[PDB]
Amino acid sequence: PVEVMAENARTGSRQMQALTPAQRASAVNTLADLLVSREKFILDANAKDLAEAQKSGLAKPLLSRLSLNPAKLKNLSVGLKQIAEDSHKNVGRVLRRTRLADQLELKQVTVPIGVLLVIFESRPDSLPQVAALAMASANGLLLKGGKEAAHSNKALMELVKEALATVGAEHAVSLVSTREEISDLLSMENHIDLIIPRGSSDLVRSIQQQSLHIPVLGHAEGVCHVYIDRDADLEKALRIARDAKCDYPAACNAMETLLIHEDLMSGAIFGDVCNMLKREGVKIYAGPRLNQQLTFGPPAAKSLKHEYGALECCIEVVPSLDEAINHIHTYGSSHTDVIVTENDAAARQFLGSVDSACVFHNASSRFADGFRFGLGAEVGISTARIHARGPVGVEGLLTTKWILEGQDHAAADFAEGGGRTWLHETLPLD
Amino acid sequence: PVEVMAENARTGSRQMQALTPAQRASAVNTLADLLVSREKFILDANAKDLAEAQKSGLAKPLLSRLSLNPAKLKNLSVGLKQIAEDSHKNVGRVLRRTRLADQLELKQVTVPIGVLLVIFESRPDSLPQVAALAMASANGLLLKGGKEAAHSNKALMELVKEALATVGAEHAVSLVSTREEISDLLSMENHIDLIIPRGSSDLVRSIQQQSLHIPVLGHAEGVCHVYIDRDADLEKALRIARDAKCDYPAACNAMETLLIHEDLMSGAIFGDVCNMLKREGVKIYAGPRLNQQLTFGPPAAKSLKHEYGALECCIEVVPSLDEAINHIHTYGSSHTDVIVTENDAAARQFLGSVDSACVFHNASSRFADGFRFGLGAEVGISTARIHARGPVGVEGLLTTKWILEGQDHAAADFAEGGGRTWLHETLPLD
Repeated sequence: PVEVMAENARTGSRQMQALTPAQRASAVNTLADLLVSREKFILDANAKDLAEAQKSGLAKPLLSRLSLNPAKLKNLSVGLKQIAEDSHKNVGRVLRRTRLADQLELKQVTVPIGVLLVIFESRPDSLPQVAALAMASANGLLLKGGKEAAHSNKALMELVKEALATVGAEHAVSLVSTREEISDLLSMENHIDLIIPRGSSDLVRSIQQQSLHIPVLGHAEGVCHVYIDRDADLEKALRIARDAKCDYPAACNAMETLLIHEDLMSGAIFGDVCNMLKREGVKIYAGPRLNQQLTFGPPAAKSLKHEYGALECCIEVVPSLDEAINHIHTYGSSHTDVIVTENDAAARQFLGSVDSACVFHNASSRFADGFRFGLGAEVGISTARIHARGPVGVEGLLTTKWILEGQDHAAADFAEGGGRTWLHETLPLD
Repeated sequence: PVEVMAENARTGSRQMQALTPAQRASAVNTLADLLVSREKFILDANAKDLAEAQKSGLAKPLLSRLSLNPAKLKNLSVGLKQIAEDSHKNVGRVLRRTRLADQLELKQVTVPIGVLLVIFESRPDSLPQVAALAMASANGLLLKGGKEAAHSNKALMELVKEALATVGAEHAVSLVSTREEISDLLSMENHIDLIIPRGSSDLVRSIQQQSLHIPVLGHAEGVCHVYIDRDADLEKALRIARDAKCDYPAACNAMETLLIHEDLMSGAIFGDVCNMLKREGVKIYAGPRLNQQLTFGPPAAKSLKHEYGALECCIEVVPSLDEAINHIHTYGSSHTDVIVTENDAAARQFLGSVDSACVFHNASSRFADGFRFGLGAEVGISTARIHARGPVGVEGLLTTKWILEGQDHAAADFAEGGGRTWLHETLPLD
């Protein structure tokens, strides 16, 4: 059925909960060994499914993305080994050690979350990565593919189930049928905790709209912003904008705006940046203030909160820093915002005023990739304002659970009737 | 209006965001000085509103709770001073310091959340506590009273606005009218972040049901459980159960069940515990297994997942530890579960198997009060499975915000084209 999936997943979570030292590490190690030693199967299956899906011709993104090569499998192998090696102290780690009275020691610890539900469009390289993340964060996990990558998905699922059955001995990983009336599966509760979308803009949008009363990690928009201050080296700003837009224009955190200090427009920097974008072939719009600025110029931007993905980038100009800050707050989706300058003052102003999910300074807006932060293998880009924000490592999958080991204590024994005191001496946390 | 409330609150949040060292501490200090020096006003106002609400006779809980005495104001004063003294490093604290390459140092920091919405039934002693929590966690804050405590609420709001206008100079605290079509205000979004209910079971229930697409802290049920193991001192279990149930039977974390090891039923402990509860006057039910156990016994429990609040407590009996664990998982709302014993083995079994919000061992289920954990002044009892679990201090009001201060770096400059490396050396976090 459908619900027995989630129930058995929860049972398997309770199962895996108690093996931490060197067991789940060896489990994900063996998953890597499977992924390197049994590559013929998934390879031929991906060949079959791509050849089949060619004739339907769904979309160039999907039909170009669901490919799979021995190089990508080598990449998955080394990534799984990485998770294995740096995933030794994720479950059971303590966060506090307090003493309240004689022989009563509080300590808050780490636990799984529960039954994660991963939702992605056909992308058969994710599946082992997210399964390794599950097995290293000890929580059970469901999955949900698409219409394509079906046979590849089933092959990889059999692979991960084999790799998991070695130690732990219980299969808490699953998969659901063709779209399984996604609204129905989503409306469920008491079973699943985190809808982790992974597909694309359309998918996360439909999710956040349909999902009611269940926490949904991930974002929906990627409207960056790149404020070029008045005390920034010119070619510096040039290369920053170039490397921000001209590397993965369809990515989730690529600049879809570029504000400029109105003072600096006098130094022909506008001409230079337009020349650069034109050399790179980008259809630029203009902003109402810039629209008013020059003679006839580029077309008028439809909406300032628009998302292009292709090679398009609005350009507006603001008088003062604080106006730029207000602009970013009003329009930007608080995802990823930068600033380039050589002044420390404006740097502190920005980095302490803006409320994005992550703010840079003279860096490039294409660093928010999780892997680059030295943050393991990231499982999403959280923009939600609770529990996770920016790139989420695996620690975006672990809550807390207060435990307490007294001897004989009681509740009102600490009132005037009983002679018990308070210390609150923070012990050395392990 | 209603929305301009939230917008101005957000502006005030951005305002207060940048004063941390000794300023907000002095602000909440001065709030305490107001609460101690201007007590006549709120006192007479509470007198008036209680005298008025007497004639309507709404409910004994409310009409007994909205009282207010100089002793309670002394309590609020010392609590606000406590928050002041231990609230010095809540905003701006760093959590990581990483180095990725030459002169590019990541660091994840602490921030407010946004526009908190506190919802409580008439309880005019909370208002200054939650306003102090706001002003010490730097985030703006709305409020929502009830039909009673109205004049008291307005008096205390004027008081807190005076105290806040000293430093910060912007009023980011508000209040809304009589129930303001709670569904309307709740349906809002893009403005408010945390519905923090504080009233009672009915209130949090109506909230969690009505609230769609907005994070809601707090719980809805308090079904504890007290498993008395087979190697526990008898009078120990006696006093543990007594102090668990017979201190605040209407509280949110008072035992509403008591499982016993079927082996220990042979030692007349059942007779003793029933005698104790009877001496304390508690209408006990029985559990299906206990129902089958004895001759005619106490009545049959209607539903095992019931909530009494008054002096009633089911009693069931389970054969083996693991069966007790499964029982707690199936029925209990994972709020607060204990275990009494003298065996270390079963202790580890329990404390590592059960997935409640907090698990004790030989302690009393009436410790989960926030204040007792050495956890400041608690703002709720989180049972939600994200961002907060168990008693939430003020740290349940602070997310993270990755910042990044490089010199000249770029995105594809770290591919094969540019000679830049990776270090990931975790610097000493401040």
